[PDB]
Amino acid sequence: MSHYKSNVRDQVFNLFEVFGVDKVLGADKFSDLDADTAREMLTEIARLAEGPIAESFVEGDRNPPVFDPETHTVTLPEGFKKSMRALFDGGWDKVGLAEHLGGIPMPRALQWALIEHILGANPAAYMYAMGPGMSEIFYNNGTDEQKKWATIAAERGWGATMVLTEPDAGSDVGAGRTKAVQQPDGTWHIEGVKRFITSADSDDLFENIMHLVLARPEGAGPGTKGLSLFFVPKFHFDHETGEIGERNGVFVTNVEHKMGLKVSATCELSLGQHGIPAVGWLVGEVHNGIAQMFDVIEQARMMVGTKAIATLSTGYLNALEYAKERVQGADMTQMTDKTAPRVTITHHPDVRRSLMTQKAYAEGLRAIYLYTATFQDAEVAQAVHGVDGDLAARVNDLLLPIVKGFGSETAYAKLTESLQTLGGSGFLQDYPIEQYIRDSKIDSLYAGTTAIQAQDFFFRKIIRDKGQALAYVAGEIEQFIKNGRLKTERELLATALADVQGMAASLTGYLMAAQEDAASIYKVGLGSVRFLMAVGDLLSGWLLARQAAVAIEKLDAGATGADKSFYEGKIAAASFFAKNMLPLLTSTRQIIENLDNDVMELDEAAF
Amino acid sequence: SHYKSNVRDQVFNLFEVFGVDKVLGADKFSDLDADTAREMLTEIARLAEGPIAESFVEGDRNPPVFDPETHTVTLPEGFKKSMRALFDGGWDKVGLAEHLGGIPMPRALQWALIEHILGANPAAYMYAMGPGMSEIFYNNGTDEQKKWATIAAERGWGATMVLTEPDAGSDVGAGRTKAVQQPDGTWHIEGVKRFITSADSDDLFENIMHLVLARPEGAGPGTKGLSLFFVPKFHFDHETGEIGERNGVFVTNVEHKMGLKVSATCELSLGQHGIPAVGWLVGEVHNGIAQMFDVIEQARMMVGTKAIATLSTGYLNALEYAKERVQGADMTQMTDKTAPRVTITHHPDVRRSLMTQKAYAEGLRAIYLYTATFQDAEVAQAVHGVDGDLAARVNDLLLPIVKGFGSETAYAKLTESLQTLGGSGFLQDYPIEQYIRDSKIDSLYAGTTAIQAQDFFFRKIIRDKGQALAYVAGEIEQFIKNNGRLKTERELLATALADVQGMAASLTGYLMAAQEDAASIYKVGLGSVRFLMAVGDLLSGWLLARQAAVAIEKLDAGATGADKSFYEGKIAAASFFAKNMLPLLTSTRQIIENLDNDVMELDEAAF
Ligand SMILES: Cc1cc2nc3c(=O)[nH]c(=O)nc-3n(C[C@H](O)[C@H](O)[C@H](O)COP(=O)(O)OP(=O)(O)OC[C@H]3O[C@@H](n4cnc5c(N)ncnc54)[C@H](O)[C@@H]3O)c2cc1C
Ligand SMILES: Cc1cc2nc3c(=O)[nH]c(=O)nc-3n(C[C@H](O)[C@H](O)[C@H](O)COP(=O)(O)OP(=O)(O)OC[C@H]3O[C@@H](n4cnc5c(N)ncnc54)[C@H](O)[C@@H]3O)c2cc1C
Repeated sequence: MSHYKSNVRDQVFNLFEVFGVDKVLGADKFSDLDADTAREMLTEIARLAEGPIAESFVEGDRNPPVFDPETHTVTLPEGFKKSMRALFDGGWDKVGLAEHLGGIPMPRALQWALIEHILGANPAAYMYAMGPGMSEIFYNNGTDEQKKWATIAAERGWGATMVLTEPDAGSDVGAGRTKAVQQPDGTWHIEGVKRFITSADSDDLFENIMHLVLARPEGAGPGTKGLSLFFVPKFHFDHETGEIGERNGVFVTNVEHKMGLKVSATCELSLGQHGIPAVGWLVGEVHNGIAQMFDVIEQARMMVGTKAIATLSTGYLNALEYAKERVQGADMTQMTDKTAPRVTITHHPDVRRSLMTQKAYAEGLRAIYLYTATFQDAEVAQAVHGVDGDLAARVNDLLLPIVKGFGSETAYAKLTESLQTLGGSGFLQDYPIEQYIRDSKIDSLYAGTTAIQAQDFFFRKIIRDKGQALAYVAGEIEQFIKNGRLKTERELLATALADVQGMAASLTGYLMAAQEDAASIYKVGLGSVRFLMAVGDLLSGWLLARQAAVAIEKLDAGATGADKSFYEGKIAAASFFAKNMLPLLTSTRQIIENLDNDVMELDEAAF
Repeated sequence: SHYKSNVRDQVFNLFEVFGVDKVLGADKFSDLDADTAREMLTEIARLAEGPIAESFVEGDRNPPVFDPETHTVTLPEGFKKSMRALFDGGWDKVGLAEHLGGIPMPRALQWALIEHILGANPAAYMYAMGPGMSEIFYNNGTDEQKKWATIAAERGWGATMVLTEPDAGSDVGAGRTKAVQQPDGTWHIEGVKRFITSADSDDLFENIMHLVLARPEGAGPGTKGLSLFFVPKFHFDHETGEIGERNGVFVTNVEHKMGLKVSATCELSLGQHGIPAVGWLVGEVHNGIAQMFDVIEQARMMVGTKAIATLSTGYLNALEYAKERVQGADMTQMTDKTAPRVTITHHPDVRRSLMTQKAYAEGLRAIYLYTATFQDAEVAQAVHGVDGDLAARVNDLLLPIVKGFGSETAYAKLTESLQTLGGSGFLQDYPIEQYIRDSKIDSLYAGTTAIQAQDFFFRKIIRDKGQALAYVAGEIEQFIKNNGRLKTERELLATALADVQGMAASLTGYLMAAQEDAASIYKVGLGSVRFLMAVGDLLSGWLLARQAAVAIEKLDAGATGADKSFYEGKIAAASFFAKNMLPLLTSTRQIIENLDNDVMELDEAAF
């Protein structure tokens, strides 16, 4: 069929057999959504993704968007706009939207499992469809008058953008210089140039676009604390009826030529530089921009991580389907017999190693993002984990840089195995894996680079958190370890947990010693990404082992057929991951315990 | 001007580390002195940075176009202009035998010259491999064929190596292309080959020599049944070289690839269009796979050198960017939002990234130059004291490291180069995303990584009775045993050497056990690629530490200015690599000692 190979079976296994999200379906906020309906929804969007959404995956890359300087707009290929219409006509741009905005209430864990299919089939389509979800964030942060506009925006299906980055302010958001000047009538004129804005124009997909723009009010202080957030629509509109009016002064000036994700128009966006003002409205009529915008950034980070996992998963399943059919070579037990029967390449040890590496990381990463999503609803976290609202929020905050940072790095790296499995044919555009790789490279960059994820994770989600979220997670791992068929896995998991605990202690030592020896802090920066990755590997190993424990129970109860094969695969993946990935964490701990500042003291001219 | 060269590091290796200048001016190199060698390096580096690199982008953005009715390819004009610059300077005859018009030189100098073309526009070197392939044909040919080879080299004919078929890629012995003997002693070749690099090349050359593997009718199966045939694109006058009637060998497709787009990669039909593909049996003997491996060995050396050349220019591009990009405050002032902004080389993670890129690019450069010092009997005797037989076995041992470890390592570390640019790294405006796409092929053609690692263990270690490996290990041991300023590095290397020796013993143990239980051989297959990569890391760490020892001597003697910075960087790279890369080999050794056949016994349905 299409390039996109979905895995609803593994999602449902996670949601129901492992995490128990069906326990909240039919109760309270989710009163009107039962387990059967959730399963039917996953299967339906999976078919939508495999069908009309994936249909234009190739076309969007080979026939990419075009910037028109005559009109300061972008044109999109027709096949991709047809996919977008299939998304909208199904109501899938309102997934997890609040009920009062027209949404269907559902757990976030189910919401992200549905979105995974769009991100695997054509991820730019989800990104253009994030409008209603950003209208809800504007709603939540807006005044009572502004809530009227956000309602109109969600119901009319307007596109939306998040507008932070500038040529000199990317990782350092607080260096932004885009200015806001208050007008007599209480509106603001926004002046500046922003860069790398996703969906900054989107052809004729929508009747309006809501730009959510960070800018510095005249006279405000420096840094992120001086930034405010503004509602800047593409077109002015009647604040009561929604009728579209005159063009507002916010114009795309260029579309970037990118390695991949080409059908997502990434634009330079000029505010008030083309002869008419860019009118903006202060969100919430309060000056609190970076806090307001981080509601958007957290959702973007969850999306990027789920996108990376979705893409590895279809890369893996493409590579597996190819390997089952490709005949090449004799069995290794007959390698000296030049007349031995030829075999399919799943018989070769390096190919099985490659495939099990792909499988274990794809399924480990799916479990991580779904686990993370179970802390995103207070009700779900209470029902399935027994944790209250405050702890759930901190655990979610701890896990987000894992989903994003560890997810984005891992998926791109393991797609290398997916392509390798095809041999020379993996280098061809005829197969989708090389586009997967190119489309995935961006995941380690936007919504914050990997280094910024790792820094947030250690400084903010652990040190500032006083270790409460991390201690909670480590305690759940310890409980699994303490508890026969998984004795070896639990022993390897205990070594990996202690390794992560040693890393956290060394890094905390380097940070605390910085009070008296300032340069000590550099060793924290030197170790931070390796630490983030180690925690991801530990979490992957633990959740796979938990899945294997469930699979053992289902096999013992008499699973047969396709169920039995699925469950046997979980036991094999958990055991492979514990024996081949986890032990490397011991060497990484010892490396982190011996970090020094030599590389920091070296003259720049010696590189 | 994407290409950034590093002649200084090449000369450091050639003259200060390995002493290749000891043979310059003596014996085979009596008319090439060290001053001339250095001038050639500067000359081709300048040509590479200018006219060759000039069409690097053009070749990818405006790629070759196939006419299926003429069976020819059109190359973009800028790329052919770059090719003519290469020809006009004699750079398709680097290292060519003197009697064919070449300049005699050590292979180590020859590959250092070629590195620049491969960094600037690697497909240009690949199109220019004709005269080197003519020399192989000369070496394997009859007296009469030697006359044709001389013509082809003098006239600069292009050439191809023609092995692969849809069903015979890694399993070369499965090829079905046929050879039908004619009464006059020529052969008619009949079949369809695929993925053939340069099988047409527009009007670059007046002829192409296709070197084609085919199975004489009635010959046995496997590679042993194959013969090698000289199959010219055009018939020609065997006395004068005058081009004659078109021979029956026609391109019937050109692949759409992830990268290396300007290298036409062709389906090649022999005897399918009503015109015989006349072939001449090479050397008039039936010995095809052994003759073709002369070609395959040069191709594997080229691919490895290509990967390293590309990582080197990716690193230097990233370093130059990081030197100029201002972003964020120093980590010692991260809480102070009025602190001065700093260039990103001040950040710990960026220094970690850049030193990771530096150490791997420079360790890899040392590996291929080290390898090349064993490719001439006279160099191996003069610089290492080893006789010709051992030199050949050591070169044989190191080739899969150059190819397999070079290709895997360069692609993976270019991820760090791209990351250093931030979001800009995802733009086609900078060359790193094309470096990545162009590099992905390196783990696939001239034999996949898995085939490299299987060759490395079974043929270059086991069949060699360990003699080459024992020689290399003994040199590493001698370095470790010999200032105490590299004490920590030598301890770390001693651990890494014992780790690699332990890996080799475990895998050898599994092979011995397969005498009793055939399936034990699968453990060799499971561990073979990780073993090959471990030996690569070990060699990188040792050779960098050797470079550091030389650099310490040069600093002690009183180096100043740019020299001093260069040498300081060598010490820092060797120390960083020993402390951050080498220790992981301990965990990999433990992982290899515990491999099992669970993943081989798993039902294929469970994946
Ligand atoms: C850009 C490009 C240019 C090329 N140029 C040329 C050229 O000029 N001349 C030429 O002759 N060929 C050329 N090739 C062919 C190239 O060498 C083959 O692609 C390569 O040898 C792999 O063969 P295959 O593609 O059929 O993959 P396969 O052999 O089908 O391999 C598929 C997968 O199975 C694995 N596998 C296969 N057999 C084994 C085994 N016994 N044990 C373990 N794992 C195994 C592989 O490692 C890989 O992961 C080119 C290919 C490309 C992509
Ligand atoms: C495809 C794409 C879409 C995008 N879409 C949007 C969008 O819709 N909205 C939006 O606002 N932005 C968007 N961006 C911008 C994106 O978030 C930035 O590219 C990203 O935050 C990195 O900033 P930069 O590109 O300026 O890199 P830089 O900040 O210049 O980073 C360069 C390098 O320095 C490192 N570095 C920087 N600061 C530090 C530090 N303090 N400590 C350690 N290392 C550091 C980085 O990790 C990186 O390796 C998009 C970018 C891309 C590529």
